[PDB]
Amino acid sequence: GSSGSSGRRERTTFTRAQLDVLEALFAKTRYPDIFMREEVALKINLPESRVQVWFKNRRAKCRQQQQQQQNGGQSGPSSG
Repeated sequence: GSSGSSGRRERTTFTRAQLDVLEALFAKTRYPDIFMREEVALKINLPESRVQVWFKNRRAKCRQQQQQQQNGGQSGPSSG
């Protein structure tokens, strides 16, 4: 039984303004410091969390892009 579940969010997707910055920091340093993260999260008006995430969700792509690296292999069946 839903209990409250109240509250209005701000935004779900990143805005050109937010990206332009986020990327700017990702292009200079993939692993920023607390000071850097705080600044942006405070500038782009976003929660330090979103910042840390975007960085992970974005970088994680390096793998989805047929990362040139031989490791081994594995199967991936489906369920019903």
